[PDB]
Amino acid sequence: EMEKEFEQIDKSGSWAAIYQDIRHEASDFPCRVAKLPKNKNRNRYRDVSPFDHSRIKLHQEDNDYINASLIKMEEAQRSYILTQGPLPNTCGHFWEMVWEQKSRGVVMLNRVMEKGSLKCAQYWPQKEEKEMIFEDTNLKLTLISEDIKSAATVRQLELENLTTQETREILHFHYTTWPDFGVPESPASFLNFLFKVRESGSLSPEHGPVVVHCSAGIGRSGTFCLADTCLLLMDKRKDPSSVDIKKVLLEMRKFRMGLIQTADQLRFSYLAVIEGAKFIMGDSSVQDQWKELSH
Ligand SMILES: O=C(O)C(=O)Nc1sc2c(c1C(=O)O)CCNC2
Ligand SMILES: [Cl-]
Ligand SMILES: [Cl-]
Ligand SMILES: [Cl-]
Ligand SMILES: [Cl-]
Repeated sequence: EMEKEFEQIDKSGSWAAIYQDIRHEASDFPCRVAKLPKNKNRNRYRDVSPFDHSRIKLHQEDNDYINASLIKMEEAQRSYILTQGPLPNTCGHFWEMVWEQKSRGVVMLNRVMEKGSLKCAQYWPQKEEKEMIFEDTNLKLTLISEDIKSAATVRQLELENLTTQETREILHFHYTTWPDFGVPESPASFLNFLFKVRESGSLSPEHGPVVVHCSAGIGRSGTFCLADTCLLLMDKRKDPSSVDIKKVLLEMRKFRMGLIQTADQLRFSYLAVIEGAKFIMGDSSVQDQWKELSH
């Protein structure tokens, strides 16, 4: 069981050693496009790059590069796009990717300002009457409505292709209480947010992959996607013991480097899957519990 391995690792203080073993065994694939000098200002961090084989290509012949990776989980049959927090010059690229990939939801796990620094550009409008037009990619973005709660904020956005005048509704899920290089306040808070994303239908295979980002698109984003995939794999087999989290994380790291950035984030993802398992196996009352101590 996950639970017995957790107790063994905790009793033996092995999380830092377990986590380093994952870093050592993780896939190493080339990132030549990301390292091209013409793409230097499209990367937020020089040590965070998408692999060539899984990177999302923009559908422009100018420069198709965005720091974004397609995580295609074959057995779980769920895909995610993990990307960095957009830069002041890549906000148009970001929404171009959302359009071209037909994404229904965007999951944001960071704040714009964290630890006195700007970890993400203000890539969505904060006021209904002040829409954003991204001239380089010819898209218009309008805040439709906003539902703010203690731990998370859900926004409805309208994305319009100004070339064709098509409009789409994008759901923006913003978890606002997850420190950079840290963990959420509780598993219950994290799981309450995750199931809000699930219930929205944004993860449905009828849509394009959900776009998930933090500042770099690996740390908090990797924790979020690992827990969702492990809970989904449990769901398909209705069998918690068939899910090996370390192997799932290593499978995900074939598609983007550095997913989950600290040993405590790995420990928390165990906690989230173990606690979320109670819902997957048929105890739906655990959901209102999460909302009850999500306050
Ligand atoms: O936002 C996250 O959860 C995340 O992965 N952040 C990361 S990963 C990462 C950095 C940061 C950062 O935000 O400073 C700095 C350079 N090395 C890798
Ligand atoms: Cl490389
Ligand atoms: Cl913010
Ligand atoms: Cl700050
Ligand atoms: Cl920025």
